[PDB]
Amino acid sequence: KNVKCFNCGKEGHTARNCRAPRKKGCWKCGKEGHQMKDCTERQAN
DNA sequence: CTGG
Ligand SMILES: [Zn+2]
Ligand SMILES: [Zn+2]
Repeated sequence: KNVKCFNCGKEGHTARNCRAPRKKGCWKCGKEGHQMKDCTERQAN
């Protein structure tokens, strides 16, 4: 879809789809033990 | 925009 992947960089898909290795922690937030949104990725408030 |  002409989108660069969060942790792989290659386009035509998204992080999870990319064959390359996945990020251990949250992509947007970094932390570990959850998805991307669940963690303080963007001031949950 | 896209999400594990
Ligand atoms: Zn990728
Ligand atoms: Zn996080």
